[PDB]
Amino acid sequence: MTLETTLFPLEGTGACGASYQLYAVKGLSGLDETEYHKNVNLLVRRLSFSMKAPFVALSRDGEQFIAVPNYVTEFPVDHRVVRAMVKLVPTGEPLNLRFDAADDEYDGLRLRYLDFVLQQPLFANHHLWQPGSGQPFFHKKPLKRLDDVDLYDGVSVRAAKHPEGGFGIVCDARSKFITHTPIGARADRKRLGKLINRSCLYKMGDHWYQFRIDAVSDWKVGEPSLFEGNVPISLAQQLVRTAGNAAPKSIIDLDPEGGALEYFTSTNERRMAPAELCFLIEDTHGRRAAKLQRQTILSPSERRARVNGFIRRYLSELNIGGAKLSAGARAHAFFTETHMPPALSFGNGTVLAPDTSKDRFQAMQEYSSMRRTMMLDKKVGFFHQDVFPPQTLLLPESVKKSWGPAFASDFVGTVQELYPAGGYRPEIIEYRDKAYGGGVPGQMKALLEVAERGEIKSGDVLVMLHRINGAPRAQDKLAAMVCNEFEKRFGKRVQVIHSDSPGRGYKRIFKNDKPTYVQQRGRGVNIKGYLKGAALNKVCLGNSRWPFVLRDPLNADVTIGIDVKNNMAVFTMVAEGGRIVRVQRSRSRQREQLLESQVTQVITEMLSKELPEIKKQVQRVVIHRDGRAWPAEIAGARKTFADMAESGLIAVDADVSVFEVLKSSPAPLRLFSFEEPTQENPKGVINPVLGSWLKLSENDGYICTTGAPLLLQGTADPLHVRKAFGPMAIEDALKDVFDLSCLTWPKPDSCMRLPLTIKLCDIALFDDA
DNA sequence: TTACTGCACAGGTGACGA
Repeated sequence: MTLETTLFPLEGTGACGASYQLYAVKGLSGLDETEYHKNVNLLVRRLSFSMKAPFVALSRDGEQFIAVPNYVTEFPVDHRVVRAMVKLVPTGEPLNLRFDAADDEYDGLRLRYLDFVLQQPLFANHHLWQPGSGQPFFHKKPLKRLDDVDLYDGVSVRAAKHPEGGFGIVCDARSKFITHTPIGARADRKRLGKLINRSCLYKMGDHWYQFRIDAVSDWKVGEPSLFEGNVPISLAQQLVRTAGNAAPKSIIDLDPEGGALEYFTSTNERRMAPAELCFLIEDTHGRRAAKLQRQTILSPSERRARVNGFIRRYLSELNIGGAKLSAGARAHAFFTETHMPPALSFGNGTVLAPDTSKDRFQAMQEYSSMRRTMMLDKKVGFFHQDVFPPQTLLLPESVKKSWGPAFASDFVGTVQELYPAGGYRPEIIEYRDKAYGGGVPGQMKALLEVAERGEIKSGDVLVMLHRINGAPRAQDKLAAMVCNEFEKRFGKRVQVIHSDSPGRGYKRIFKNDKPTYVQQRGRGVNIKGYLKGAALNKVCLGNSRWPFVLRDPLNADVTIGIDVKNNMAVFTMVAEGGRIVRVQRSRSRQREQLLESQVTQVITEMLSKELPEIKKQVQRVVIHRDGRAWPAEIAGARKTFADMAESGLIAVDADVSVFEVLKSSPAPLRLFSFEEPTQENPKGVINPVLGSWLKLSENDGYICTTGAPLLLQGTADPLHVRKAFGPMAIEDALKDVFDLSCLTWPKPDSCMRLPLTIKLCDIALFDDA
């Protein structure tokens, strides 16, 4: 119940002045509403970088109004490029914003100013450095040396509203891996060329920052490559005359034969840096270094200690102009109620309820384990139990000729034990995986040829693919193409598994004077665990056999997720308790945004199909957007339900609310709870329990969809959800985000960070050609 | 096959810097 945040109060913010002059923009009156705001923030960005001041957008009614810090003297007022030229006309009457007010619509302006100015004292601190604007502040001294690489520890700092009045800071600890020795003056042109698109740390004397390698310079560090006025000058000479005071040796004594890297400014200009002073950023996710990556996962005690250390060390005096500022010693804390997980419905009339006579941790551990054990028990089992329609299992020819048959026997038996009512009995087909080439073309050619001959009877196909890209941070192009083509050209619905994972589960054995494949249980995969998980996710869930659903209504009757990435929009709908659930794809104009018409079409048709199955009059609707929400999207959403309320398909006074689910949060906040201090945990800091939550304002809140009993390591990352429109209170939306995240269908005995709504999108999220 | 913890890559309402 006792919970603490990483929100620190701000002190001395009396006598703080945020002077803006509003302007407004003509441009062309073609408010494309999808091209309009694009250009709005393109110009805001351009001005913020060129003039280096905190330009903001405040969008009232017309949604124009760039806000210009009044302390810039010469202002272009007219701005070129950006399609038709834009004229900036002031709305007179300068603003002088203060931090002791009630809730205004100028709060975005204050937060922008506060963010901008809080990072001058840290930018000036000799012992800190920042990769780039907005990013966290890391110590120059590494936290640790791991062999060839250094582990740097930093803290991110964002301004925010304080729920007990005023403004504060939300911070989080952060990590970065950088190779210890530099690229070096002795590295030749071929080596540097092989580094294009890596990022590196540049120790330009006392000023450290990070940039993306874009090309290799033709001129060496000592050869003339610049102009000082009209005299051609070397990079060495330029770095010398921009050093000051007692400049370090490294910047004034470069090897003249060393090479230089090239990069782009934020304002899009060309610059050089000597390789002698650049240290490659290391990717611990790619080139999968488990031992290194584990160093970045912090216990709650480690996290709290590092965050508070940074606060007390660098945020106790903070001078900005005549301004004296401080960060409170101790973070905001509260007593809160924690949400209980919802009662769930399983097969045969059985309900699972959290037990309230146990302490919250034990009760949550029992409930989570029970989700799996009730799914498996043939006396209770899946909430939705029916026979499957015909099924196909489509295997590569090379697999069918070796270990395919043994895998299929085991998989079929595993499905029948997990879901005894389906009578799973797939027809096994092969495709010629070696006949054409084994890139994405050629695999696709063999899959399509098998589909053309009519060999895939039935509409459900489970297809085993080869893994073309084994590197992480890689989308499965082949799987996306297979789903898209089998849906578009045939009626097929396709789930995917790969060949590497199960193949590691089987070894060839001599039995009865015959070669046979049998299970091997050493290492590389846990084959039983694989068979069970793939049976659940690819066959049961893939045929929409939900193992359990909510017993009680959410605050929302219907709730709809949206994600647009790769010109591939995904709409999702959960209704009743998760008894309805649908998922549609759509080809969007842009890669990551939606036209208002497309929204108001897909949603209307999708919901009209299901409305006769929704046996309660519908009156509250919620949309969960995965990421930023655009107002063309909001307009379409409001229009859909105003129309359906007029018609009578819905309650005449039904309402809509829209919420962005920010999984990477721009203001990352953490929650801690406390136990009795043990010898290992001298302060007794621990994770918050699963249902914990907090709202900072009417528009910003946090739920722990992950938390204490079910996390094995690290500290929980609370989920940030922010309202964008509508009458639903933020607390109610937090509660049923949490209830929707207890529908842990992919892995019943575990916690799950995203609510089921957006969980559907980010797995069905695919590619377009 | 799947769950979280993590960084980064891009990819961003974003100030620096040869």
